[PDB]
Amino acid sequence: GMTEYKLVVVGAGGVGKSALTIQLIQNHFVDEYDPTIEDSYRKQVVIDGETCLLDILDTAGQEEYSAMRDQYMRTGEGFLCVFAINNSKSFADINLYREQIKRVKDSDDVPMVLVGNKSDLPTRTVDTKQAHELAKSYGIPFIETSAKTRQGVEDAFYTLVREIRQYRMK
Amino acid sequence: GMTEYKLVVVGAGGVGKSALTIQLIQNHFVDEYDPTIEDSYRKQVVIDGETCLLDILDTAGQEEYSAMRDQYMRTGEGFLCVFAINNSKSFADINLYREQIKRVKDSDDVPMVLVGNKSDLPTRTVDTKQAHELAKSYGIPFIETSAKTRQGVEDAFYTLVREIRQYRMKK
Ligand SMILES: Nc1nc2c(ncn2[C@@H]2O[C@H](COP(=O)(O)OP(=O)(O)O)[C@@H](O)[C@H]2O)c(=O)[nH]1
Ligand SMILES: Nc1nc2c(ncn2[C@@H]2O[C@H](COP(=O)(O)OP(=O)(O)O)[C@@H](O)[C@H]2O)c(=O)[nH]1
Ligand SMILES: [Mg+2]
Ligand SMILES: [Mg+2]
Ligand SMILES: [Mg+2]
Repeated sequence: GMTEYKLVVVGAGGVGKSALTIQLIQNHFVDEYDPTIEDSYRKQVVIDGETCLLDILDTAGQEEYSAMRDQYMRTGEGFLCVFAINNSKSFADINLYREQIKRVKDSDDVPMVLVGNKSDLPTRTVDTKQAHELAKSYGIPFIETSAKTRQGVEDAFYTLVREIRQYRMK
Repeated sequence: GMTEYKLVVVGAGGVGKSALTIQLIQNHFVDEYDPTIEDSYRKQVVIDGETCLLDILDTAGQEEYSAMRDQYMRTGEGFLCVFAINNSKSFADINLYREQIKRVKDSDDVPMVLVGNKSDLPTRTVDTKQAHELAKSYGIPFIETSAKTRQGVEDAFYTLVREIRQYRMKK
């Protein structure tokens, strides 16, 4: 068969979790997408010559209980912590999502990537230096993305897979 | 005699560790204070009817080794983990400081309080809900402070003393 990589996309509402996931899977930018819908996506891809399966959960952060969500949070191999560069509250939210991940995984060290989405916008409230500093303090990579222009979308998910690969080394 | 509560004030540079400590000890707000200076302060206070002595170290987070810092870190009874409400990087820094305290104390459970300083400022990057959520996940109290207005200053140090008191109660 093929190696599976279970990825979970987390972050504040409206950062672009769905738009980044739909861009990667379906090669389309959603101008509007139901903020309450939480779906899983499977995509066969080639990363550094490895034919592999991506099993991605696009979380919605809803109160409603979900057996599938519980599974992905506990068995998730890598997490994409997404914030919007024009939403300071979402950047501050990252540390909560990291604490939530640490809780659901029962681990201080989880493969994860910091994603600074909406890089296409000319007005920023979170600069690249602030974002790099946060990622450096966690010891994780930082990828600037735009679901609209496709900039860094593939890079964000592939770098996360590369982070999981690093943990699988011994 | 007077019981001695050894407190250590930690957090990112520029959050207001020195300004909170100088406000509590000297009743003055510093607009600027040497970021490299690390000093200890002793103050006699009455907390819930207990006349006691506060032995506070205002850390500077310098790489330079300090014998005094090492002793306050290892023997410190309670820690004030300070962030600035207009500095998101400092809020994210809290987990590193909490991990540093855990390492030097060689304990998963250390009395500590989360301090959200600069409450006087009208522009925030870290809201009260986010701060309460972080403190809830650690299981420690959260106190909003302002070294400028004196709001929550006494409350932050007194709550920390109350946290040490809780740990000193028979299991
Ligand atoms: N300009 C811009 N808008 C984006 C980008 N990503 C998402 N959006 C928009 O932001 C809104 C929220 O996106 P959505 O994917 O639903 O966010 P979610 O709640 O995190 O899943 C939508 O109107 C998207 O079209 C981006 O990179 N640039
Ligand atoms: N507005 C405001 N400024 C503060 C407050 N506390 C500290 N500052 C300012 O923040 C800067 C850094 O404070 P300082 O105590 O030196 O930070 P430290 O490096 O953590 O010790 C100085 O300009 C202080 O006057 C506060 O409560 N409100
Ligand atoms: Mg969504
Ligand atoms: Mg899209
Ligand atoms: Mg200082």
